[PDB]
Amino acid sequence: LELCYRSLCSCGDRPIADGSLLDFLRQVSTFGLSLVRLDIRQESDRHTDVLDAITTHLDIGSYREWSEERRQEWLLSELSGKRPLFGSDLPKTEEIADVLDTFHVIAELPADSFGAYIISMATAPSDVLAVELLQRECR
Amino acid sequence: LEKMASIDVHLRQLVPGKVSEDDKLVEYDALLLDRFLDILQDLHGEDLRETVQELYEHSAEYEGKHEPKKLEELGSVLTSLDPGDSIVIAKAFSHMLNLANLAEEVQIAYRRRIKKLKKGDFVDESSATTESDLEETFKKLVGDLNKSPEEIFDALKNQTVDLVLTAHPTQSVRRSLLQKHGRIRDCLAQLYAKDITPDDKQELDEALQREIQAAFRTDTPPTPQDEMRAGMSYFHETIWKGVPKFLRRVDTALKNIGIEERVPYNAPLIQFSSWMGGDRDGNPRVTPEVTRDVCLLARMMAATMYFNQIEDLMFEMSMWRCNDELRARADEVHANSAKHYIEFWKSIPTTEPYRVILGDVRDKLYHTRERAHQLLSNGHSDVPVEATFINLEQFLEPLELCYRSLCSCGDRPIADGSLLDFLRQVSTFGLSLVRLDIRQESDRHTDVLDAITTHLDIGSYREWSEERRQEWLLSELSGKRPLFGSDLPKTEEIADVLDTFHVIAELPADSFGAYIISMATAPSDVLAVELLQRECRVKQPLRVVPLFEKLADLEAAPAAVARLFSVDWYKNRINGKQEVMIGYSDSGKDAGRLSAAWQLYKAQEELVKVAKEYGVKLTMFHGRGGTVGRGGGPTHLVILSQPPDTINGSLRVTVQGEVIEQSFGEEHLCFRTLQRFTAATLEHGMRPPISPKPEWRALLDEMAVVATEEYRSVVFQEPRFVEYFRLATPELEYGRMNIGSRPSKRKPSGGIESLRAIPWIFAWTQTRFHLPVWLGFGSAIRHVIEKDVRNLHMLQDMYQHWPFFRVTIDLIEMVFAKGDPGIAALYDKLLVSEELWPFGEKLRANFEETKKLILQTAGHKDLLEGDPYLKQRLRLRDSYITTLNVCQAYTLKRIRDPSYHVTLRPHISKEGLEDTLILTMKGIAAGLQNTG
Ligand SMILES: [Cl-]
Repeated sequence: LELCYRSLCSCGDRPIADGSLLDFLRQVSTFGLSLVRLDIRQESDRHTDVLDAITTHLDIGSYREWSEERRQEWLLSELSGKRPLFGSDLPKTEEIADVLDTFHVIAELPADSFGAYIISMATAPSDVLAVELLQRECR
Repeated sequence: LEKMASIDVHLRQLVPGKVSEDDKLVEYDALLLDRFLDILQDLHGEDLRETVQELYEHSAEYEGKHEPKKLEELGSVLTSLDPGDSIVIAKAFSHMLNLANLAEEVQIAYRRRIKKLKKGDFVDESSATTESDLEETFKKLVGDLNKSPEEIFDALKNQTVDLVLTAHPTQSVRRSLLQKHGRIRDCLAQLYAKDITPDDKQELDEALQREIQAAFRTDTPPTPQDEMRAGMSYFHETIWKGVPKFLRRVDTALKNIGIEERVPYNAPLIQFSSWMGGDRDGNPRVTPEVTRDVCLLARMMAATMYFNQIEDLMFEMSMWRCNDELRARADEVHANSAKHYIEFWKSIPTTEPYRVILGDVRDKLYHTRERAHQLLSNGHSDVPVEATFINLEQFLEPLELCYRSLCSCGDRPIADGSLLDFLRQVSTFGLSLVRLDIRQESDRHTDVLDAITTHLDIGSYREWSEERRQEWLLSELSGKRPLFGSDLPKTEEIADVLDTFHVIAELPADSFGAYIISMATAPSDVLAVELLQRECRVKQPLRVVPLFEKLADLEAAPAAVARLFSVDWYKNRINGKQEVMIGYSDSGKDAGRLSAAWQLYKAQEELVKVAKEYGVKLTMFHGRGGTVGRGGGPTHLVILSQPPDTINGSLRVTVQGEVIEQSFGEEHLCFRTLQRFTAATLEHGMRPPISPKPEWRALLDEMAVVATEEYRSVVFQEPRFVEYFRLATPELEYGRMNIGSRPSKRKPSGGIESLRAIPWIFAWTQTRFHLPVWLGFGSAIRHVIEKDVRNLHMLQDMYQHWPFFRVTIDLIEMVFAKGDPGIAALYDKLLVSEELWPFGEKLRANFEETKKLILQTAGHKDLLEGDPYLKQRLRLRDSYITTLNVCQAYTLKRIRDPSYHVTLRPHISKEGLEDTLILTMKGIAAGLQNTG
């Protein structure tokens, strides 16, 4: 489309380009391939539950009992490391499996469909780092 | 056209006596040679035929008296040939030798056995003419060993013989030529039926000429899939039909000692494994895609054979009386959508329930084939996996239901017909016919784990001590965190290793056997493969099999295996079964043959001690070359020779590509092969060879020291040895030549240490010299005879009463039968510098002395004094091989030395010297078969 616009302006046909073509280009830029970008929203408590099942599974303690500073330090050590966090061998409750499966579905779809990951009942930086880490480790 | 009278005279002079009275070998080979030479005259002219026959006559005179004048008489003719005539002559002697092999096979398959020729001891087991068949072994176990028939039957129930097909070190013979050899053998045998009609005999003659010409008039280093296709041909040729016949013979022998059961049709007495498409050791051409390909190709061949076998099964299963269970399943199957038997029946009615169920099995087999084909040629399918058989139980279940129902209705005999054979074929061959072993050097696993730990900022696994490596590997196997992700710098090699693991992970477990670690030395190698397997998401990991090659590796093997059994993780992964591989050719390349033999006996002893300690069932995997690498009757005593309890009802042996045709090409040869493997395993489990006297072990330890000393002093210490090896032998041309499917040197720069075992044996086998096989025996026997006057008597006692020793000596004597120092001297004279010419003279003197000492030990005056049949057949081949030797020598001189101009002779007919060299290599290879 941009090629068509360039060519038409090249030939002194800019007014024609500013007709149906300009409207079309502006519609592609406004609406993209999806019209809308979907935000995902979930309570932070569910991320605490998922990371808690993860750390208990790794025999390191319960992320839930950890202070906010200890949570931040562990999350930061994992985001800066190269080793994956968990595998299929992971006891998932229905809720924990919902969270991870939502991440897998986001992972298998085009980025143009998604906007922001929204953390309900957010209070501390560890909530934001929890979503970033769960995002990265679900590929 | 009286040429036949002369070739008849020369054949009778070469093999004078009759090794029996059904000795028709001279007759057979005379017939094949007459028909071949007439065809040769017709295709390339009278002049070519006269030249060829002059060459063969001189060759037979040489194999008669070994006059060196005869060799120069051959050479004068062979050098004056322009490349065209050289190619036609070399091709001609190749097919002539092949015909001698085919005649030889007919002689072996139809030689009548002699009951009065048995002596009653273990020596009888060294020849097919006197070895024990299945039932003689039964009566040996019942009478002499006082074992009950119940004990024999239960042993058979739990026995497994696992035969492993490996790639040919040269020409893996194409399937078409296998078929042609089959037709030639059939025509020969039928021509000698003592009842044949005149017209049948004429038409048989016309078919024989026709087939010989068909084989003679057919001309990449075949892709691993093509070589695998060629290696699998023996299933169609004889093995598929041969297996149920043999198992049925086992049933008969059991009935004849009072056992009323048959061997359970699901008992895996026979299993087949393949390395074709799985061995990557020094072979970058064997890629992950190659392994996936041969896996799917194998599943395809299997589905085809089951599909074709199941229609005659459907015709036989026309009964109506049945089980309540079978009737229920038949009414169930009748509720569905009949495209693959419209030529037979419009649809299968419910009063033929076995036909209904079996028809549904045939339909699932068809969908199985088409899916495997679709995955092979594309990468995805659309054929639902639930519409096929994915594991052996989905397949066996309805067949077993049919069997149960038929026995329920008093139709057990019908069940023991086409149905029992079918069940036994499913149990033997599975959905793949073969299970693929994967082989890779340990060093590659060190490289992969090293890239992994460096990527995790923990250090280099390579610099870590063995104990630190073990501790880290064990901490990871017991942990729950994954090891690595896509974010991992992979070299081409490291990516190959991981991708191979991913391909294993995405294929059915029925296709795979064992993961084999080349150059294994320590438990960390085994744990490395187990961890890499698990972290690449292989749901059912393969059993890991370490390959201990060098002699020091053999000595350290029982400590490493005991340490492996002692760690809790490996102990729970193996579940009481362990397979260890030892390599005879490889170890011989390291330390000579005599030393590798005695070291492998002791090493198997110690591995058994460990296995009894930890309650693990050990399976010794015997690699290529060695005493365990022979053809026919000798193998029976070979198996009987293994140390007590090293087998224990689970045998795994490499069937070398150079013997596989002699062993499975013909119906009778195949049946007898399966028979002797099963019988020797069964007998050895209940009647081990004698334990060696203490002085025997001390004597072999000293001889082992002297023999490794001589071998390493010649092969590894002599500074000019490598130059001599590159001159007196076609090693350079073998590697450059695109012959061996893989390359020769592991690392291109290195010496013999890096040279693989197959080219090591091959290079010296081509020159009829065989130095890697016998070198070292000479000084060891000289040393013990000189150290004590009586040791010769001890040596002669061992050869007469210790099976391990008898088979080792027997192998050396047999290899000497295929040796001729005169031809080797011709190679020296043409290809080796004058500075280096006396060196071969010294080695040849060693050859002669070693030969005399082996004779002294065996109590023989001539070679193969105890096996005149083999002496006869080998002497027969030698007349053709000698001509390919002289041709190869002068062709080598012509290739290396363009300053050697020859007075050429005019072209002959047909109405590049590299090609001729390849011909001589393949020919001599086919005529000498197995050595070491
Ligand atoms: Cl090898």
